[PDB]
Amino acid sequence: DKATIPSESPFAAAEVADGAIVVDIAKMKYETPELHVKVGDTVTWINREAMPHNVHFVAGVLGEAALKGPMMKKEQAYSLTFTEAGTYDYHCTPHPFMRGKVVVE
Repeated sequence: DKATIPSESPFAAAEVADGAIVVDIAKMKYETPELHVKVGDTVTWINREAMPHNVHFVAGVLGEAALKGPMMKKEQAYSLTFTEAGTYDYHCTPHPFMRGKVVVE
């Protein structure tokens, strides 16, 4: 797999790590749709709105299986540590018009 998951469950926005690379989700959009990060970095998405959202990577992108992350309620967060360079597209499972990518370099 090309990503590690620190927490399987969503956690509170207050519990996000100090040096965290945060992508906010608000107004039915990932606020930074193209994020450039380097190998070994942890990206944390935080849902800032009441409608639940997640990140979903289809099969073969971060691993053999799809990684359909947990639904994040308002002010919940979810992290992924990227371990291999490449371009990783993702969408929100209930709202597939929400699309973004992480470019790990």
